[PDB]
Amino acid sequence: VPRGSEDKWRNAFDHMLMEEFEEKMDQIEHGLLMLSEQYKELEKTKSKELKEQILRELTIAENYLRGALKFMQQEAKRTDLNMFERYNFETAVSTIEILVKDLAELAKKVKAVKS
Amino acid sequence: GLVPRGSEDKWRNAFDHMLMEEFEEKMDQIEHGLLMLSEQYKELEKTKSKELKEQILRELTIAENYLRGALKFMQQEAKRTDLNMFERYNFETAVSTIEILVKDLAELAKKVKAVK
Repeated sequence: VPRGSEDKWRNAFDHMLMEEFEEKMDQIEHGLLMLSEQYKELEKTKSKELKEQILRELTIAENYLRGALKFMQQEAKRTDLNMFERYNFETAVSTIEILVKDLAELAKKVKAVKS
Repeated sequence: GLVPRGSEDKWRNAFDHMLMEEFEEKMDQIEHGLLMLSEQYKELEKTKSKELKEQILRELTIAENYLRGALKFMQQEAKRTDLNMFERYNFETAVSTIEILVKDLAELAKKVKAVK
């Protein structure tokens, strides 16, 4: 890929990694949606085990997302990015930030269940 | 909430399971990419193309950054206080696998930089 293109991934690892990130992102979103459903069950049952297990899964997703965030922020700062690339890294950052926010919202709710 | 906290033979957490499968796939991909870059290093040896050299370095640098991140992450998971045997085995193996890949990357980088 010429260094001069502005409309594509110029590096093969960049493309491969975005692609790994996006799949991971949709999976996490889906897991969060499943945990929301489980929070609704928790609301009714008050099961200490469900509560604990939801908290554990939220903590692992959070850790992973904090890791991806750090990685993507750094990539966004690169000095050699074309517009396409910088856009993509910046959008990944925002997407992670929203997911982290949603996790933390759900965590608050779960902790608040009186089991 | 399903898997009992006393299982020793399986992932007890859904996100652990999900991310680890996703990690193994990625490792194989990175391995294949390193293999492709080695091939390209051989071409570089003959042609001495500055652009090929620069591009291989760039890709190596991106793969290294990603692998050092994954290494930090996996080391940390391996230090969890609540792991069963199956989980610890998996995290610890992931850590070793990442280390080997990082070493291979760095070896390839040395060779590339040495192309005049």
